[PDB]
Amino acid sequence: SGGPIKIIDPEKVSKEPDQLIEGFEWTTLDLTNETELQELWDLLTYHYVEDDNAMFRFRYSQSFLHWALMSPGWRKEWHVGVRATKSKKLVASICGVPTEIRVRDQKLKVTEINFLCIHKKLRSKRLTPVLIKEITRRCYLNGIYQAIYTAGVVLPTPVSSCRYYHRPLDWLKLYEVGFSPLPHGSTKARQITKNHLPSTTSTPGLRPMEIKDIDAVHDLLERYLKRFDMNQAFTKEEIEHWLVHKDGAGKEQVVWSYVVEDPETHKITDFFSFYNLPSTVIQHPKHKEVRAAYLYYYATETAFTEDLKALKERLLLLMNDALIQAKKAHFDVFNALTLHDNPLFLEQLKFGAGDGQLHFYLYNYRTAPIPGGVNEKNLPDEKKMGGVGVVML
Repeated sequence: SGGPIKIIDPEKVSKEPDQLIEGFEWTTLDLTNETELQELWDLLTYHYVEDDNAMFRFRYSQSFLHWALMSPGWRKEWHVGVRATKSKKLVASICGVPTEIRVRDQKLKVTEINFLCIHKKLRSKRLTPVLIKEITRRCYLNGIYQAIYTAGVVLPTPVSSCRYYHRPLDWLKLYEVGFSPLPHGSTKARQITKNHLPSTTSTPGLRPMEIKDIDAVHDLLERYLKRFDMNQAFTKEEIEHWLVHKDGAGKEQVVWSYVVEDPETHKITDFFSFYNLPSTVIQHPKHKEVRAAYLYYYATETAFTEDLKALKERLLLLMNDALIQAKKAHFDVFNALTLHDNPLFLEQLKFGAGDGQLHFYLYNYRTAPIPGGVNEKNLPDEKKMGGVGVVML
């Protein structure tokens, strides 16, 4: 089951950060300041993807960054930066939001770390342990003794590893920008036919999530997520932040959520959500961006009957509707990982395997490795689920 690596006494934790390497200094980011938001945005756009031939890169936005970093309980002090002393330019960042997860039946207050970014010029200084140590020192002073973070590379011991999958929605666009390949002997018509979607949804009672649904989604999601070895815990205030889009001036929609109201009993029996994070096409004559949806949290009452056949059929129904709703909202591609129960539907719904991997890390906590939905060949396998029930951004 595991437990903490060290029990920490918050009165013995240093109140001042560690001295940095020669010419650099700590900073606290004020992301309500658009100039500082711009600094982080610029650092992330050019330095957050670890590989240097990436001819794609994520396009962040004020709405996305506010959604990711300003969740209930957020503090400026957990938006940490490093600046070069001479120029004051921002050269590294690590941001955390406080929440709770469960790890093999044990509930833990954590900081979920979501933009650990190091400028290309400082990768040789190996600052990752140094940033993690500093944000967690700040969390230790507030009674949070564990963290969870991710990476696209293997570092000393992921707790789990998941594979990225991609479902084209506008295959032709994806082909034109070099995102999707044309398989040998195939044709545009063949691939367009392959990825065709109905124009209407099939799940009876399906429709968009609303404020009144918060209590019911909270209960259902919590019951579903508790089934996984490592899973996110939600308060009702977190459900509303993370899942309910709020329309407002200067505000762009980041998350889409739908529920299924059973036509007879009128209870919420299913729900799913997805978020927008576009990828910039580094130069192309016709297309600037890939509008990408990422599958987020979902849940279904069918899970609790414990027969895999019925759960597969229900997820095939629900997630094909998720694809239809994304296509209706003009997304080009629908991305998902092998976590949750996703291997039950990825291949059938024509998600193609990606070369990306997401690796999960726990800080100050020891537990047995957790299955990530894939077998030893890195292929989805229903015997390797039940492990990862946290979606990190």
